[PDB]
Amino acid sequence: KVFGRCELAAAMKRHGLDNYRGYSLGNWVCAAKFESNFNTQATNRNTDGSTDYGILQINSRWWCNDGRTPGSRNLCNIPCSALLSSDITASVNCAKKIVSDGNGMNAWVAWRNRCKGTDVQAWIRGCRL
Ligand SMILES: CC(=O)N[C@@H]1[C@@H](O)[C@H](O[C@@H]2O[C@H](CO)[C@@H](O[C@@H]3O[C@H](CO)[C@@H](O[C@@H]4O[C@H](CO)[C@@H](O)[C@H](O)[C@H]4NC(C)=O)[C@H](O)[C@H]3NC(C)=O)[C@H](O)[C@H]2NC(C)=O)[C@@H](CO)O[C@H]1O
Ligand SMILES: [Cl-]
Ligand SMILES: [Cl-]
Ligand SMILES: [Cl-]
Ligand SMILES: [Cl-]
Ligand code: NA
Repeated sequence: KVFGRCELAAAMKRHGLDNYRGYSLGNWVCAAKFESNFNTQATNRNTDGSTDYGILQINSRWWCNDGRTPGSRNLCNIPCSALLSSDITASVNCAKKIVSDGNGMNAWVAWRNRCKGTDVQAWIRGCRL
């Protein structure tokens, strides 16, 4: 599924991501935009053999099991394919664990390089919410 911008904002807010660990909703929408272009089916391979999955590009080295990232963790206790669902529940629940693990949203490289410090509230402009 390719979410619309306000559609994703609403879903993220409903699932409790707005101001989760102090990160306002626009931060999360911006992160999803540049991680996946709002596409729940996005996958990308990393150089260490891991893969990033879904709307928030969650990485199999740490967070989910894909069966082909040897020596990795599965800290969200979920198959990585569950992070590709049209329903973002699993991705949000896992993202909450990620952003709580010490580095905040710096876990998302696209957030750090493209969202951090910018006018992220613009990402929810026009949305009812
Ligand atoms: C080439 C490139 O940059 N590719 C990007 C992917 O790397 C990235 O997916 C992210 O992958 C990184 C690197 O593996 C990962 O970051 C690591 O996360 C772990 C777990 O949180 C950190 O370990 C914690 O460190 C803190 C602070 O020291 C400790 O307090 C805590 O105890 C540690 N936790 C554990 C379980 O040991 C690593 O420090 C951290 N490493 C680095 C270098 O930052 C991110 O979590 C991955 N992000 C996501 C969302 O999964 C991917 C993101 O979409 O983007 C690629 O481009
Ligand atoms: Cl957009
Ligand atoms: Cl594995
Ligand atoms: Cl980047
Ligand atoms: Cl915001
Ligand atoms: Na894994």
